Amino acid sequence: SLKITEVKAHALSTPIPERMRVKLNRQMILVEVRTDEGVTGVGSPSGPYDLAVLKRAIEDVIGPQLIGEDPANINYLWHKVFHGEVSRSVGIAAMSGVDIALWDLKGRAMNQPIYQLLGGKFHTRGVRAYASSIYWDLTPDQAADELAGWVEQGFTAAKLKVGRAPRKDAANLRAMRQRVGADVEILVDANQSLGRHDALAMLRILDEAGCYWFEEPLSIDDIEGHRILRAQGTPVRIATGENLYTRNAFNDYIRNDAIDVLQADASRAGGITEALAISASAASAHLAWNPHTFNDIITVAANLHLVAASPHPAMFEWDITHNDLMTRLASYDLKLENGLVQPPQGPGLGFEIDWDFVAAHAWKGEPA
Amino acid sequence: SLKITEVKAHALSTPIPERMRVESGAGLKLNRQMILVEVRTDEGVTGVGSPSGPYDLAVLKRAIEDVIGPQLIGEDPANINYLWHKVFHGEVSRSVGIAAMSGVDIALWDLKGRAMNQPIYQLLGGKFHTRGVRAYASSIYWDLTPDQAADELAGWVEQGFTAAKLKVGRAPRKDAANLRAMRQRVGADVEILVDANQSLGRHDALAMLRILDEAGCYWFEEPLSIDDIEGHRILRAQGTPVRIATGENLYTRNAFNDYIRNDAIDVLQADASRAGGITEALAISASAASAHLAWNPHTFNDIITVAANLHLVAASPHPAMFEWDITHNDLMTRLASYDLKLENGLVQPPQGPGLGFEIDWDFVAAHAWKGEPAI
Ligand SMILES: O=C(O)CCC(=O)C(=O)O
Ligand SMILES: [Mg+2]
Ligand SMILES: [Mg+2]
Repeated sequence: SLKITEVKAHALSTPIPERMRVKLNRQMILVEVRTDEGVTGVGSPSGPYDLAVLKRAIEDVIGPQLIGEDPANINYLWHKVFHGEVSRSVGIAAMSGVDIALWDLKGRAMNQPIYQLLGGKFHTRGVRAYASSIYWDLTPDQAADELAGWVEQGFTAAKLKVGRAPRKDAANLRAMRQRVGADVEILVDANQSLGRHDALAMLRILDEAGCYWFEEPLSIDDIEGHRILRAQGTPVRIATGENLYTRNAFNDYIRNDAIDVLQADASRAGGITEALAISASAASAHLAWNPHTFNDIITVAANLHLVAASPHPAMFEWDITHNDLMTRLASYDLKLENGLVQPPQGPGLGFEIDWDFVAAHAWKGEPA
Repeated sequence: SLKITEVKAHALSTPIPERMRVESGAGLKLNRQMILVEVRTDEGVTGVGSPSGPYDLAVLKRAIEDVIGPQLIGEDPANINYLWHKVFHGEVSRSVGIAAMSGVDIALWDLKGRAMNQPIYQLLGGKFHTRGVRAYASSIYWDLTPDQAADELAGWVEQGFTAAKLKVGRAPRKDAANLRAMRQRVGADVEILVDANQSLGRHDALAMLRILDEAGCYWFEEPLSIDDIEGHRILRAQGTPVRIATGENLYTRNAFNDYIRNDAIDVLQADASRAGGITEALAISASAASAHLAWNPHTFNDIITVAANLHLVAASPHPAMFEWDITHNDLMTRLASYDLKLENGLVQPPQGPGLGFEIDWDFVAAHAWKGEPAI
């Protein structure tokens, strides 16, 4: 029986090189939960959110509610904190990072990867990944080149940011499909930038180009607009969720027949604990859960252990942008085999932290 | 035009003299705490706000000064609508983020009213409730005995209150006994409100509702977890004369819309200092009115949160049921030159510019936070 002695939040911030910027810094909080017997777990509450707000929430609001507690009771602790002080968002985010750390700690205590605790792999072969993402302000040829580039590197799917210039978005999509043919999935992300009627015009283009999904087509507040898009009955999936923070917001999408793909992120929506609940509610409704994963290798890994164990058709976000928090933080890297990735096979999240890298990038006050 | 030069968040803390344990969780209530937001301009016109509480003072100070602040420095403060959306859609989007915005928005409205030398309610179309706003005493603690509960209610009625709120849900047999004794002591003219603080499941709430109906209670506040909209609809669907109320812990129009869409609410209790400022409270109030429901805000933290809500209530066409925190609280009585004037069971908003009173800045300087938790 362990006891928690420390809850630490390490603020990290690395500037993005000039020629890469589409974006000032890749930031994260590396949560570290320590115990009296020396078993340690780590986590990440995603981002970008203010690092000092997160650090303060984790060490000084959540932390004291955990000191002295048996880390094994993750279910109890999640509910202790939720009905502790945070309730009376960045708070759910803060909770998520701690929750992941607790799951990592649990896997490490048992010497098992997280996915083994969750019933083992569903996707034994691996998980279909997509390249995230091809960004704004490209010509048709550049968009198609970058896509062909990802395919050549082994991806069978990629995402395109759209919504700033819909006529150009359409030109891009047509060049892309033409370049790669029908066997590559092309995903689209509008980041809430469209109203209902522009989204409907866009959906007709997506349908013609055979797009896999239309992500955040509208403001997250407009559930009815999402219902309208879904109601058009195209084979293009309506997707949202990276900016939703509760089951009792995802349920409102479900109840209203408003969504095809839930994108709840374990590092944002209440941890592995709540992501398990959100994933199951999606399954119950015969809808997909394909999480947003974009921040660092910890948020990616946390989501990947759940994805690998879930029966959902996989469409797994893999950040391909220049990001030291993806490639340098830990011993686990991208490895594609026939378009598929496999979760780390070590204990807990399944890899080791490069603590030299950690200390080298402590936050000094940088924004993003 | 003016330009914003500074956005400050004064963290304030005052010691609680009485020894009071928290409702549950072996700990004492140590300090009353607040952020006093201060927005300054190049021509020296200042506005103040409060993002309510209890929230972590460091979290709020950082969010106000270092996340919102930079987005406002240099901006014209007169364009509150533009700024609200510059902030909301620019940054604090991707809560305590909405809480931080709320305090800032209130300070912008205070700044505006002061710039124009007018109280906020005048900007909002002037008074609807010209004679005053009906207040209730908040709140009678639950664990009391029937005669102790009835005595507190008698006591508030004697002070001139026409309505009071009782905490319930922790021991429904006691709750039931308290209400029978209360309704006995004062009769039928006094409104009895009830607050369960989300402590009930659906079925116990349904049992409770029957007793509230019997005692002719005005509303049933936070009968259930704020995440159980369907449960609230079920309670409302029983068709009793008891209003289903919630909202002090909801922070967006969207959450309130969800309740409305689902026939789940009678009284929205969005707090201007929590739910997105006077700006968003205006929108939430109008939505209540459009659906023929009431908006009676939660107001409980300090005189600024109270005054911000009261300016809006006074200009609004809802039947008034205005929360007056009756506990010992220096942030209610010593922060500013304005106080409770109950006359015929009614309050009036402050008559000065903006929020309508002056801050006691000596009090502020003397009560600077130094790291202590509220609990
Ligand atoms: O803190 C208290 O006792 C009152 C909180 C509450 O539920 C209210 O003011 O409505
Ligand atoms: Mg996205
Ligand atoms: Mg209440």
